[PDB]
Amino acid sequence: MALGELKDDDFEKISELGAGNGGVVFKVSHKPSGLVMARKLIHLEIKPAIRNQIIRELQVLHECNSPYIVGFYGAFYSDGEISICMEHMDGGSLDQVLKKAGRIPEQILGKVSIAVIKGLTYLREKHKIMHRDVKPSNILVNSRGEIKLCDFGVSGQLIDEMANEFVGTRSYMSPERLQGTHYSVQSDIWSMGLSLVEMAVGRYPRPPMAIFELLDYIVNEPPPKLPSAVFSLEFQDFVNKCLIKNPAERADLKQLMVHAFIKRSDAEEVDFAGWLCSTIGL
Ligand SMILES: Nc1ncnc2c1ncn2[C@@H]1O[C@H](COP(=O)(O)OP(=O)(O)CP(=O)(O)O)[C@@H](O)[C@H]1O
Ligand SMILES: NCC1(O)CN(C(=O)c2ccc(F)c(F)c2Nc2ccc(I)cc2F)C1
Ligand SMILES: [Mg+2]
Repeated sequence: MALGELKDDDFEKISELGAGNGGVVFKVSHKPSGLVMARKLIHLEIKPAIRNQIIRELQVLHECNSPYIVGFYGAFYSDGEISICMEHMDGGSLDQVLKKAGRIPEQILGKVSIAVIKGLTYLREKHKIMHRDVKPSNILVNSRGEIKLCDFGVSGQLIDEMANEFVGTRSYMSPERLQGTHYSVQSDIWSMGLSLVEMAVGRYPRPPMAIFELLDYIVNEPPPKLPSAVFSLEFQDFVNKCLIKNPAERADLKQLMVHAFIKRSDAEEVDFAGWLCSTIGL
């Protein structure tokens, strides 16, 4: 195989890229091959049987080949930590982008939407993987203006081991999934919807309120909306279609791929690489 034997000593740290909900991310050098990578270290306390079942499940990522999906190099265990090794995105994520930008403009978000719709389609049609955690920190970008999905639930055991340590981004869960309902394809679309609204307006799109209240609000109250004067009705409509509370009525990826917002967006000439670089100092 291309790399075959990944181990801690090969890798040399260039920078920490930061920490999330159970992992820390480094920009590495892979000394032997000359590859620049992102290496996510997820600390767990697990049997060596389950630690090897996770690593074997992860190897399915070798098969994920898409310009809309962050590329995988390998997965290994060393000194208390599972390593996921992946293509390095020099734009970081949209959540980082949003913190620097304040608000991400609708035209860039039409381009975000397309890549996401296409990433999710690929994962589902090729590999039968739902993402399970769509949110701006898991949408990555680079100086070539590429936009890619990371952190999707490839390994059912890493899912399992992840869940029964941490609660996660319950703020991103669909009403149905908060009511207990098992994960659905229709849940990734809800979260795509909410992600776009949040990047559009510059902040998590619900009234502020203690966490437990939020969860009941989501199931009980109606879904978020864009403000109607400062966004196109195309973008408005697109967003509302992803955020129907009934999963039977929510739009699917197919229907979303042909929406007027997307048709419009695709034909636009947006220099997102240029924007990103003036924006974040690349
Ligand atoms: N392939 C990659 N290239 C560059 N930066 C990356 C990267 N993957 C992750 N990062 C950055 O590292 C940081 C940590 O990622 P991580 O997935 O740990 O947390 P997060 O910020 O997405 C919350 P969560 O843990 O729920 O996903 C994030 O800022 C992310 O943007
Ligand atoms: N906060 C919860 C999360 O958002 C779920 N996270 C993961 O890192 C993750 C979880 C399950 C899984 F199978 C992975 F492969 C995961 N990682 C993963 C999946 C695909 C790629 I490419 C790169 C990756 F690191 C963080
Ligand atoms: Mg993440």
